[PDB]
Amino acid sequence: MIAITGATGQLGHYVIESLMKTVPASQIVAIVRNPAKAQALAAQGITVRQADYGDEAALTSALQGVEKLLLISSSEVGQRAPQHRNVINAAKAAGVKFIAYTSLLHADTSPLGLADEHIETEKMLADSGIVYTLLRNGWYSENYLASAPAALEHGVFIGAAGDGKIASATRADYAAAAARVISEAGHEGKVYELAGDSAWTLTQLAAELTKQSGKQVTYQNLSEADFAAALKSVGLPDGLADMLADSDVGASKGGLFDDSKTLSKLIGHPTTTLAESVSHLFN
Ligand SMILES: NC(=O)C1=CN([C@@H]2O[C@H](COP(=O)(O)OP(=O)(O)OC[C@H]3O[C@@H](n4cnc5c(N)ncnc54)[C@@H](OP(=O)(O)O)[C@@H]3O)[C@@H](O)[C@H]2O)C=CC1
Ligand SMILES: [Cu+2]
Repeated sequence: MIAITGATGQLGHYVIESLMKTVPASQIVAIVRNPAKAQALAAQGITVRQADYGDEAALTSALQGVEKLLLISSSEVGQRAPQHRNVINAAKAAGVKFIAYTSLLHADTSPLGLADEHIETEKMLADSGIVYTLLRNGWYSENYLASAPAALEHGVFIGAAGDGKIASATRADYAAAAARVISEAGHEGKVYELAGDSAWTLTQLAAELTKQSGKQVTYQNLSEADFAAALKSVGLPDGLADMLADSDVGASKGGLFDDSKTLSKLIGHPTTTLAESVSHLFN
C-alpha cells in the first residue's frame, strides 16, 4: 500500500493520475488536511485520510498499513521542516518501509535559498533509519511561464538570472518520475537529480515567447535588489519577491542547471520542452 501527502496539490494531483494508470485506486492512500478538496480523489476509489501536518499522532494513524510513502514537500515554505519532522516520525512509528521525497535539484550545493528547508528534511531522512529516495526536482517550466502574460502585455520579461541556464520540466514530468519511484521497483535509496533534457536562458525564453506569440518580448536582466523591489513595486508579498529574486540569482549561478538526463531516462521518454509548454499559452 502506497501513501502520498500533498495529494491535493498541483504536483500530487498529477502523481495520482499517473499512478492510476498502473495502480488500483484502492492501493493508493492520500493523506490530506482538508478532505473537502479531495472530491476528485474520492471519485476514483482513492482512499483519503485526514491528517493535520502539525499532528504527529494523526499522521501516524494516517500512515497505518502504508508500505511506501511519497512525501510531496509542503508548500508552506517557512515552517516546512517541523511539518516534515512530524511526518517522518509518524512514518517511523507506523512502520513505513520506504519514503520518497521531493527535494530540490542538487540541494546540498544549490545557491538558491529554497534549498534550506529541503536540506533539513533530507537530513532527517538520513537520520530516520528508513530507506528513502530523494526526488530532487529542478525548476517547473510553469513558474517562469506564470509571467508569460505580463511579458506579452507589457512587452518584456524581467529577472535577475543573467545567463543562468534553467533546465526546466513540466509538473507532469516530475510527477511521472515520482510516480515510477513510488510504484516501480529498483528506485529505493537513490538520490535523483531531476531536470529537463534541455536548458534555456531567460532570453531564450523571451525569444521563444516572441516566436510563438508574434508580439515582441525582450528580457531585462535586473540585479537582485532591483528585481525584488520590482515585484513589490507592482504590489507583491515581500516574502515572495525576496524568494523569487533569490532564486533567479541562484539560477544566474547555474543552480537550476543540470544535464544528467535522469528525468527522461526515468520517465522513459523525453521531458516536455519549453517550446511545447510555451505552446500551451495559446493551446
Ligand atoms: N522545484 C520547483 O520548481 C518547485 C517546487 N515547489 C514545492 O514542491 C511541492 C509541489 O508542488 P505544487 O503542487 O505545485 O504545490 P501546491 O501548493 O499546489 O501543493 C501543496 C501541498 O502540500 C499540502 N500541504 C501544504 N501545507 C500543509 C499542512 N500544514 N498540512 C497538510 N498538508 C499541507 C497540500 O495543500 P492544499 O490542500 O492546500 O492543496 C498541498 O497539496 C510543493 O509542496 C511546493 O512547496 C513549488 C513550486 C516550484
Ligand atoms: Cu502539451
